Amino acid sequence: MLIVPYNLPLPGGVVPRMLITILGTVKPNANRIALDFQRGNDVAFHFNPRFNENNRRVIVCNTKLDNNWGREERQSVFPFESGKPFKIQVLVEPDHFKVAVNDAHLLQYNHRVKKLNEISKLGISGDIDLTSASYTMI
Ligand SMILES: CO[C@@H]1O[C@H](CO)[C@H](O)[C@H](OC(=O)c2ccc(C)cc2)[C@@H]1OC(=O)c1ccc(Cl)cc1[N+](=O)[O-]
Ligand SMILES: [Cl-]
Ligand SMILES: [Cl-]
Repeated sequence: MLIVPYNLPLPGGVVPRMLITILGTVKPNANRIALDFQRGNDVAFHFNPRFNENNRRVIVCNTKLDNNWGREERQSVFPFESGKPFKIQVLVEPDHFKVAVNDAHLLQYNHRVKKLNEISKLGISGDIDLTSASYTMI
């Protein structure tokens, strides 16, 4: 397993047609997972499965600019399960990030950070055993 939290450099930032694939297994009794696509200290796209927010499972998505979180976008479809292997695929499209989990479309997140080629790192954190993290151009 890779060491979490894990930084995946994205050389030259992201660009449409770039596919990021994360393979891992959720720990037992998980509380949270996070993917943070970063532009220096800013978070262009925060993808945050929460296993217990007032006894509900929810994925929260947001952007952090100058240390300030913005308006959350929330998804009640929740494909993750404590103890089970998952695949997250993040495809950069021209107007949004498109996210699929276990080969099923989950959500899309409109680009708030516009300088895509400056989103140069992906942080992977939370209650997972991380198997692999990679990218390819499709
Ligand atoms: C309002 O709360 C914030 O919302 C943001 C999204 O809008 C982030 O998700 C923040 O989290 C972190 O930036 C962050 C959190 C932990 C670390 C180890 C590093 C960074 C934080 O979320 C929680 O604290 C939170 C609030 C309620 C619940 Cl139930 C779960 C979470 N959470 O997953 O941390
Ligand atoms: Cl590692
Ligand atoms: Cl920008």
